[PDB]
Parts: sequence; C-alpha cells; structure tokens
Amino acid sequence: SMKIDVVTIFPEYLQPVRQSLIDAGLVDVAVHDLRRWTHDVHKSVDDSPYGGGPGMVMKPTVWGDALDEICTSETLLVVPTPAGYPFTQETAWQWSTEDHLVIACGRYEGIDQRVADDAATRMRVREVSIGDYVLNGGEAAALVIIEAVLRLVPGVLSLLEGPSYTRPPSWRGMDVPPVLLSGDHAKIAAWRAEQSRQRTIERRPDLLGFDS
Amino acid sequence: SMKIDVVTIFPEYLQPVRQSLPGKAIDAGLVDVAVHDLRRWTHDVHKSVDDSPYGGGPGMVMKPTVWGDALDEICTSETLLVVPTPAGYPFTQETAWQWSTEDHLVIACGRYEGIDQRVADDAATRMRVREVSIGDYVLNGGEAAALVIIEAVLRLVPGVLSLLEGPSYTRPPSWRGMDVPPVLLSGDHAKIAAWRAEQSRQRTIERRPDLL
Ligand SMILES: COc1ccc(-c2cc(N)[nH]n2)cc1
Ligand SMILES: COc1ccc(-c2cc(N)[nH]n2)cc1
Repeated sequence: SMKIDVVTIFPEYLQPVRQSLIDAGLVDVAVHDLRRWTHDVHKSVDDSPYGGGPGMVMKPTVWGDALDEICTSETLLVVPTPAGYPFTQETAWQWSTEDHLVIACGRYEGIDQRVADDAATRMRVREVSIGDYVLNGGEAAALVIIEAVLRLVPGVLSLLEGPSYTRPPSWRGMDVPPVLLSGDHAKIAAWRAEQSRQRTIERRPDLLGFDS
Repeated sequence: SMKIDVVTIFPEYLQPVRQSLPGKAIDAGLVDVAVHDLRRWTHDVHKSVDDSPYGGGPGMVMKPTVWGDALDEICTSETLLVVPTPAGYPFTQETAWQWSTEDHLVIACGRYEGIDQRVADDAATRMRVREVSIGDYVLNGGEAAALVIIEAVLRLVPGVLSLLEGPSYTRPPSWRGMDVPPVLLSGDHAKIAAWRAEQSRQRTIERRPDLL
C-alpha cells in the first residue's frame, strides 16, 4: 500500500494519472491546490527574489502550512528541480517500497530554499532532476516519477534493449531478421546480445565507460 | 509557427498540453497541437494494435501495418518524427533548442514492449527520425515522455508558453528560525554574484560531479 500526495498551483495538469498508471487499490493518489492554504483575497503565492534576478520565487509561508497538514515524520518529500540529484531506475526501485510520497511542484523561478531545509528537520527530503532539460514547472516531472515508481510496486509486479519485431515476416519489402524465425534459442540470444551492445556503443557510450 | 501531432492509444493522457496553451499564441498561429487515437488506423473488428514478438520474449510488440498507415497519413517530407524509447539517444536542452525551430514534429507514443523496428527504419528513408530517451528510468509507454518533450521545446518558442543553479529566497527575511543569507540584502552586487557562483560550485560538486 502506497499513498502519493501531489501539491501544485495547477491541479488540472495532474489528470493523466486519474486513468490508472489505483483501480486495484494498491496505491492511492491525491492532488492538492496550493492556493487553498493562502489567506489573502488574491491568493498570492509568489514574490520577487532577494539579491536580484529575473522572475518570481514561491513564498515559504504558504508551502510550510500545506506541508504541515499533509506530511508526517514518515513522509518522503520529493522536490523536482533542474538542480537536483539525478532520478534514475535505482531511485525508482528505492522509492517503490515507501509508504508515503509527497511531491512538491514548483512554478515561477522555483521555491524558497527554506521550505526544503525546514522540512528536512522533521522528515526525509529529496531534491531530484529527471533529466538535463528545463521545464516550466514540476508537474510533468511528478507524472514521470509516479509512473516509474508505481510500475515497480509489489502487486503491480546496464545495456540498451535491441530492436523488436512482429507479424508479417515481410513488410514493404523489409524482412524480419531470419535468426528470429529460426527457433534456435542460443542463436537468438546471441544475436540479441550483440544488437544491444551495438546500440549501446552508438547511442549511450557512457553506459559502457566511454566518452561523450 | 510549429505544428505538433501526437499519436497514442491513450489520447486523454495528452490533455495537459492543450490546457497549458495560451489562447494568444493559438490565435496568432504560433502553435497547433493535435492528438490522434492510433486505433483509427486498425484493420480489424477487434481494433488490434499489438501481436507476439518474433524470437520469443515477454509482452507484445506494436504492429507495423497499423503504425505505417498512421504515419503515411500524418507525416510529410518536412516532418521530424520523434520516437520516445528507453533505448534512445539522450534528449537534452541542446536537443530542445534544435527542435524549437522545426515546422512539424510528429511524436509516436509506444506501449507494450515497443514498436516493430521496421516502422522507424521505413520512415527514415523519406523523413528525419529521432529515437530519444528522456532519462535513465523505464516508463510504461511514451506518453509521459511526450509531455516532457512538448513542454521543454515549446517554452523556447517566443510567446507560446555547465553548473547547477544555487538556492533562491524571498520574503519574509526570517522564517521558522532561518534567515535569508545577509549578503543578498547587502547592496554589494559584485559580492552577491561571487557568493552565487560559489553556491553553484558547491551544489554541483555534491549533486552532479559528472558535470565537472
Ligand atoms: C519552477 O519549478 C520547476 C520544477 C522542476 C523543473 C525541472 C526539473 C527538471 N529535471 N527539468 N525541469 C523546472 C521548474
Ligand atoms: C513501450 O513504449 C515506451 C516508450 C518510451 C519509454 C521510456 C522512455 C524513457 N526515457 N523511459 N521510458 C518506455 C516505453
């Protein structure tokens, strides 16, 4: 059993998770509007940065009140950010056995650093990046993290994968590799091992300890 | 002026994209995103999109005949065909900048174990094809990756909407016992810039030593 809470100023962006990645009852996912923890009539969640810079920063006060209500000492607080530790398959396996994830989604130029720092005095906190590109906010990263983690949960139970094929054996004058039709398990395993190592050196040489 | 077509068996998953697009950019004709149900191009009464893998293995493979008809209708010679896959070349910020000046992106979203390799190989004989990964984790299908790519590319198109960045702060100057670093309130802007550079250097050493 896992519970996931997502906090955001754009709750509508999280609807793609509504169609189960939940239907079984293994996991429960809930989405919260950050603005519900404001108190002024304009529901202001942002202010200009100290020390200069472009754009706006999310205020710590509103975030602190939201996390106070949602989190406990058992919670793993997840904060997507381009400046984070890398989120990898290893991370996904680690988080797949957690009881409670809370994902805090930033907008504007980001969240006041004291939010994560205050939270770390009460619970475990992980600032993470899902890849070396920049988004407008954390919501799409939240969807990626939820999908990668939930598929590993017990109950929903290196090198690059090579190419796959299915019927018909000839299509537009292009043939499925004959070894794959041969029924020879040893030869098929060897061919697939070689396609994978060939794809890896071409596309991801870093995975085998080479440059670029 | 960019057109994006997305092809998927789960069209509702791409809901956040159309919802995040400002009317002004659509009205100005800067961007158009369209989502297509792959089952529109199936041949049989059961609307089949998958079949068993040649050479054996777990799961299923998406049929080349269905995908071939879909891409024949949607793509032209000027199309950049994007195929998300864990076995792809890395999608990075430089990729996003490159794709931001394209006239037509088509994103082919896989499910099951992937798409028969002859689909991409045939398409590459008449248009540019890019198989790409958005990070070193595995998803159930390409839809969440399509959301990430669309957001990272379109935020670089005007008006559509090295080292790691250090921490950001805003009001109040003191919160839950934590003060904003006094240098940021000093009015010494050369010193502030040097402080930010050192914060960035330390964060990069701790979280991303690969960047150094
Ligand atoms: C403003 O709030 C955010 C939160 C997260 C991101 C992000 C994370 C990654 N790997 N790319 N972009 C950007 C902005
Ligand atoms: C079966 O269709 C897909 C398509 C893409 C993926 C993917 C891409 C990345 N970076 N992780 N997972 C998985 C399955």
